[PDB]
Amino acid sequence: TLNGGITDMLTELANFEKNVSQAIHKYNAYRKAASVIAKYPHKIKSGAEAKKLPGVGTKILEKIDEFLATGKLRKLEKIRQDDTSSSINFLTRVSGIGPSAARKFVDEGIKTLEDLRKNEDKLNHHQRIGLKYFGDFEKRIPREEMLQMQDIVLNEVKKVDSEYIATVCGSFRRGAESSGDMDVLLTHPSFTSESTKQPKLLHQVVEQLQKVHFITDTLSKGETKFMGVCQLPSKNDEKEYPHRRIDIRLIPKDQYYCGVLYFTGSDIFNKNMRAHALEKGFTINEYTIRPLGVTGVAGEPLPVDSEKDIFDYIQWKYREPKDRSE
DNA sequence: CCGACGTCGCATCAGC
DNA sequence: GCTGATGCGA
DNA sequence: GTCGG
Ligand SMILES: Nc1ccn([C@H]2C[C@H](O)[C@H](COP(=O)(O)OP(=O)(O)[C@@](F)(Cl)P(=O)(O)O)O2)c(=O)n1
Ligand SMILES: Nc1ccn([C@H]2C[C@H](O)[C@@H](COP(=O)(O)O)O2)c(=O)n1
Ligand SMILES: [Cl-]
Ligand SMILES: [Mg+2]
Ligand SMILES: [Mg+2]
Ligand code: NA
Ligand code: NA
Ligand code: NA
Repeated sequence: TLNGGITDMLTELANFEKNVSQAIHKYNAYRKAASVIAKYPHKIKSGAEAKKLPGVGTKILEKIDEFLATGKLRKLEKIRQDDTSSSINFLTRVSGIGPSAARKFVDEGIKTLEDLRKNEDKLNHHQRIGLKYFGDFEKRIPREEMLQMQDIVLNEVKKVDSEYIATVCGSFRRGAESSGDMDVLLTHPSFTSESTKQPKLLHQVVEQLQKVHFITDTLSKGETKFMGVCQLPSKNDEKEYPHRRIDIRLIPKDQYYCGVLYFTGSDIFNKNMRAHALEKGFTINEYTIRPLGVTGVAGEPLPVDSEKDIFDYIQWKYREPKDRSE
């Protein structure tokens, strides 16, 4: 990409701040600057040129000048050499190991893939499954495989109850040619913002997908969110497909547009859009858009009849999902 | 200068 | 058990 | 780390 060296550098800094420094606002700031630079349609010639973009300030402009001049950033050259940061950054690549657990594992002398496998009983359930599929979860999913997965999920959901609607969101809904995982939004007319007239609505779908051996493992599961593992079936003599991460979110049916806006993302798009909502006097979550009083307290939910209704409230022109890959 | 930075589900733990 | 952080994830 | 009041 046009500015890929710069955006990779800022992403690596973002990850350092999240995983090692445990500085969540610096993580978000670096990711915001990387995103706005990734969409900038010119090859950046200087830090000052980048500083014009919102989210790029003085410090990143200086790093961009060092990176343009040398092809490298000394700050990151040193981070790469620090064994503690190297260890923590590896360990946090296991699903379920976050910055806190990674640093505690390092204190205990658990710092390598071999150390983790030797100490499975020091892992919670999520982490144990993250370790099992460590290699698989860094592989990307071709859209062609996403389409096969979509067919299975949609048809199995229809067999449980033809009134379910499952919608694949995430980068797939933004039209990406490959995805890191599969995100499924689920609705049923029995579950609305006003009542839950039938229990186990998510459970029944999960159990059906386990029954046909599509869902293979569970990371976490509650009444409205499933986080787990799935796998396409392979044909005779074929090597098996990698196991994939799957997330299923059951959303009140009358709140589908706020739910599908949220689950379509990207994550940075959502942060930018919700931050703009706040500046406009609204707050948006996956359920509603509500006004803010002078209070600072959220009012009653506003009527939403399309994704574009949400954009309208905050005075944004509509952006199709394919234009939300921030 | 400096307060705010998106919003929330599930797992886990501490305190009572 | 309940409640309220905290961690980790979407 | 950046921004806006
Ligand atoms: N911090 C987050 C993370 C996710 N999300 C929402 C938006 C996003 O599209 C996301 C789906 O989560 P995921 O991490 O799978 O993000 P994707 O957009 O699907 C992806 F592009 Cl990173 P992919 O999963 O395809 O690699 O849920 C969010 O709002 N905030
Ligand atoms: N998972 C879903 C997807 C769509 N829908 C409903 C919301 C709208 O009334 C209707 C329109 O379909 P679509 O917008 O997906 O073209 O589908 C739902 O209730 N649950
Ligand atoms: Cl709400
Ligand atoms: Mg995804
Ligand atoms: Mg602000
Ligand atoms: Na700027
Ligand atoms: Na992790
Ligand atoms: Na996901």
